[PDB]
Amino acid sequence: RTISEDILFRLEKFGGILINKTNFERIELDETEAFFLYLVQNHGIEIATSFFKKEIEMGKLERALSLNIYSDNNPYETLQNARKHVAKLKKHNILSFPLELVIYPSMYCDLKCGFCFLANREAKPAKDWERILRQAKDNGVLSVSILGGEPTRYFDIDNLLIACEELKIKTTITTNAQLIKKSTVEILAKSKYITPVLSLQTLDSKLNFELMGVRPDRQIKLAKYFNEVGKKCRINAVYTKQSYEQIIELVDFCIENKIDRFSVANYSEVTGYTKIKKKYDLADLRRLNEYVTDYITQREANLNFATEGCHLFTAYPELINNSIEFSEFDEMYYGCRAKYTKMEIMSNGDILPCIAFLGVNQTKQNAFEKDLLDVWYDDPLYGGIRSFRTKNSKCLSCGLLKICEGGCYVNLIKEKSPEYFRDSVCQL
Ligand code: SF4
Ligand code: SF4
Ligand code: SF4
Repeated sequence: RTISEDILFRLEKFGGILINKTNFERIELDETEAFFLYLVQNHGIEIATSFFKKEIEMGKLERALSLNIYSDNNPYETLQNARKHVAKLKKHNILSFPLELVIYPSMYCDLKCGFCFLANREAKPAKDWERILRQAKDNGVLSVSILGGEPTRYFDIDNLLIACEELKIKTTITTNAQLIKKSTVEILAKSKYITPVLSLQTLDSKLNFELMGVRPDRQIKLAKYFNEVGKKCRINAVYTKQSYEQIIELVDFCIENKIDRFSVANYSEVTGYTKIKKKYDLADLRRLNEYVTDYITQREANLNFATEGCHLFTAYPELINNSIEFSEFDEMYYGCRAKYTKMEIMSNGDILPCIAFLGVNQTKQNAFEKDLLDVWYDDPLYGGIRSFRTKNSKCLSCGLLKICEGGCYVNLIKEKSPEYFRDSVCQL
């Protein structure tokens, strides 16, 4: 009788964290509760009760016990390892492990969209990626995102997908649904942990062809299929040139076919990689989200909708009252994810804090040769972005400084004086 498989538990520099692998609700644990539950996980609730006996009498474990995180299924040196680990995290002052691992088994894509900066990139077997997958699993990764490139075009994709299902890792795969094999679709429809995400900009045939170079027919078909087989599905769109009418048009489609979740990502140009010109900014993206959410609730639709992108909080001057006190975890969870909450691995094995680091000319460590935990500790790229601090007047007066530090790190280092330059994305 230990901790539920549906729950993620990790030791952190401030004790520990609990996260639902479904509801995604979270609770910050202290050192006592963290060590208690760490034993509850490795030696059952009984042996855990033996230790901390005085604590239970002092109500120090009252809250921990009241949690519904338990299921059915040398403790001294196990407790020592816990203490050594927590101390090391305090030393490096980093989070335990990324919560999101993004993998790019292949960079090749059958399409070449204009809002894409990974188009035309032109691979290792799933056996290797399986090894990398185990490290993430055993180190406490919350979810794995499979991208590219068209991952359904990755030859060993079926094996990779199976490995994810077997390792019991919450996983998503993003596809254009153009040339996906029948074997691949079957694995997804019967999968319990893997969730497909469909790249679809609009139902309008003409516009989508301009944006993706294809009609939306095959994405629409695959979306309708999963609703039949009862498999959860998601739609992903980049806010480029769509009008509000074409957006709501796609909202209804998700409502009709019971799409699990619909996301609209902000669009960021990349000089020399993206052909399409940016029409809307983060302010416009906010108005859109406020528009869609009303339409969905005004129709009483159970559609999980959201907007996505970095520095989206810059479009809400209402907040940032300079009174925002962030918890030790929130201070590293919100904002730039490249710092503490995510990792990205390229097709050649190169490890990156973010995909944006691709265009950065600095040596990277290889995942097919070094351990993900070792890199997570001593990597120059992570240390660079983790330790960076802005000296901008407006930023230093800003409430969100800790999670932003004057905008996206990758953009700032390109400037003459990164420490003083504020990203144009923010106009506050
Ligand atoms: S389908 Fe996805 S990866 Fe392929 S070109 Fe378009 S955006 Fe880029
Ligand atoms: S480095 Fe830039 S693009 Fe990457 S997550 Fe952080 S803020 Fe966003
Ligand atoms: S760039 Fe500076 S002012 Fe703008 S949101 Fe980030 S820290 Fe606050």
